[PDB]
Amino acid sequence: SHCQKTSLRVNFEDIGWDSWIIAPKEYEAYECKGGCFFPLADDVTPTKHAIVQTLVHLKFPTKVSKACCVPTKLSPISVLYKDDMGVPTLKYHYEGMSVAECGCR
Amino acid sequence: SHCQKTSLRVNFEDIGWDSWIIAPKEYEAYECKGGCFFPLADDVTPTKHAIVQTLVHLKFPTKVSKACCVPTKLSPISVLYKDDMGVPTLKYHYEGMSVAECGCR
Ligand SMILES: [Cl-]
Ligand SMILES: [Cl-]
Ligand SMILES: [Cl-]
Ligand SMILES: [Cl-]
Ligand SMILES: [Cl-]
Ligand SMILES: [Cl-]
Ligand SMILES: [Cl-]
Ligand SMILES: [Cl-]
Ligand SMILES: [Cl-]
Ligand SMILES: [Cl-]
Ligand code: NA
Ligand code: NA
Repeated sequence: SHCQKTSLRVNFEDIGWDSWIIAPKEYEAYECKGGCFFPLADDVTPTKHAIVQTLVHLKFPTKVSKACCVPTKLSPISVLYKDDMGVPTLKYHYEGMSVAECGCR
Repeated sequence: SHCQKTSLRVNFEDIGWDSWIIAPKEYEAYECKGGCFFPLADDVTPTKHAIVQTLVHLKFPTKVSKACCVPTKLSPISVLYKDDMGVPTLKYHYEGMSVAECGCR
């Protein structure tokens, strides 16, 4: 239905990061999934440009794409990584790794 | 090619806003168009979650969508609008109406 946060468990080996991220093996990154269509749910905050673009898409669907459901706020995680020197070091707040909020943009 | 700002001229009559926005008739809203794929251009700032999701999409294309090219910063415009009382009033900075920057999210 509407744009919302859903589960996405990410494995660092599968994306080629295990050479440098020791632990954890996986983490919950989440993803934003769903449509950007009218009517909109009242528990989410849209931008005016996303509203305008969605309306323009309705009138000219071949020429203008619809707004996209994307992460609008991100949260950090902690990773145990391999530094340039190669020693296991803790990165306490590795920013931007997990979805906090979703929204149409 | 890559995610970038392109022209999108929006007509308020075409989107049903002319009942309340008197002037201007049209304005340059811009849109964000292009792909979110590796390698990425060095004149843009990606988020870690968008990078991770794009990598996961490559490994599992049917299960996880790619990051989306969206506006990451918006600019205001000035509109002459019809207030509840119905008198033409200037809104000097109507926020969020035009694309300032694009990015993969
Ligand atoms: Cl609505
Ligand atoms: Cl939204
Ligand atoms: Cl806005
Ligand atoms: Cl803490
Ligand atoms: Cl930290
Ligand atoms: Cl790259
Ligand atoms: Cl980007
Ligand atoms: Cl980030
Ligand atoms: Cl000014
Ligand atoms: Cl204002
Ligand atoms: Na069309
Ligand atoms: Na797949």
